[PDB]
Amino acid sequence: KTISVIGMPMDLGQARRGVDMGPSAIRYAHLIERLSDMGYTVEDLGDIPINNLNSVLAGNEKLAQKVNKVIEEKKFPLVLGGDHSIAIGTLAGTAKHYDNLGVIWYDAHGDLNTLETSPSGNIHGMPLAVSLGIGHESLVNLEGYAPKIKPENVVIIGARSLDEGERKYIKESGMKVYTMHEIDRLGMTKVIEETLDYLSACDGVHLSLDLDGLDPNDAPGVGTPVVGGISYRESHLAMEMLYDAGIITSAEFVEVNPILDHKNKTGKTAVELVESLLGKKLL
Ligand SMILES: [Mn+2]
Ligand SMILES: [Mn+2]
Repeated sequence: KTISVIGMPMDLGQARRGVDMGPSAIRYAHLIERLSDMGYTVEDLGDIPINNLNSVLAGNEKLAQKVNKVIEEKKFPLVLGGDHSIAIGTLAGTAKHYDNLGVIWYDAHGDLNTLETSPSGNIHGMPLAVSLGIGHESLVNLEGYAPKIKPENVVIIGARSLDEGERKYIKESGMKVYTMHEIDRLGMTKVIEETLDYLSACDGVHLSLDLDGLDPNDAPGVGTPVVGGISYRESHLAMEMLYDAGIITSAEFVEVNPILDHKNKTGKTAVELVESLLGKKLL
């Protein structure tokens, strides 16, 4: 598989400055050369330019176009970007190519909000509710079809800041979510194995990884850290098991904010996880 990297320096889905530099902070940390050293022929398609609502719309519209074309040549889009609102454009570009796309949402949050239920209106807390598809029309109907995905095809892994209307929708919708409780109880191995089997009926699986899914001690450079998260090791285990399964057909790594990071510790971790996702082995 030929890795197509697509930078999305999007910060307009959130109020904190700096997450638009995530792509550069990951590129630095040697994403390309590490993937080339692994045997992949990787093409870096650069960053999508950005100039709330409309700029979120236009930018995601352009992101969806590139991801769509990438999959058209059957290459594997690796987005990497700014705030999680870019998943709207990413999933809009991949879902149409799969009769039954699965989604692994690696995140401390559910991002299942809506501008009415949102206490901030920050769209990086809506991309999964959008896309499912409940939310602002122009957002839900991105790329002219909706919903992009089915709640029964989503598995959230890492939830620990999910209060209020999000929880109600989870149980009413039938999403499978592994909160920190299930990870602590069953261990990450079982969680992934149950995730794989659960998603075994999908034509493809998109990995949407929010770096704040990891504990802030391991991923401090995020805009909305939440204590008691997934460890660096557990995260590598999950990536390694996902690779061995061969189910992941697209991936995005979001919310890296160098302005809140410690010497690009979070950007480095992001590259390290991509390596494991794309087949890097200790032995
Ligand atoms: Mn998120
Ligand atoms: Mn999050």
